[PDB]
Amino acid sequence: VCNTCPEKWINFQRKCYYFGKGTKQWVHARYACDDMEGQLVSIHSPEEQDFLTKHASHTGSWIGLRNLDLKGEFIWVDGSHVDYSNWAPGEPTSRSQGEDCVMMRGSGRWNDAFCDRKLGAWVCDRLATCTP
Ligand SMILES: [Ca+2]
Repeated sequence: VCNTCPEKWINFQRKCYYFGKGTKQWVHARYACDDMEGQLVSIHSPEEQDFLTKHASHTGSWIGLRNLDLKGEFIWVDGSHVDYSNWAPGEPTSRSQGEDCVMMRGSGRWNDAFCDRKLGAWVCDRLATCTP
């Protein structure tokens, strides 16, 4: 039974989530999550997405999706590929033009963006720990 989360993190299913605040570009958020022993959030189901939207900032948040090698394939920071997606209409933009980072809007839907864009929120996740 794995639902144990650290103080300030919120459990959903087998993961823990931290809804961060404070102005950060994508890689800044990446390291903020890393320094908290987590990583920018990966999303693999509509149930997970719905949970995130419920707790997420109205003004948009960095998540852990990025065009890894700059060549057009978006990969989650945890290493996994996209199965579930929640792209906003028309996203991602059908051009390789250096908008390699993904944010989640107030609606929960995703759009690509310049990685140096400063957003006011960012979400981390980590595995919940378990009772023996
Ligand atoms: Ca776009």
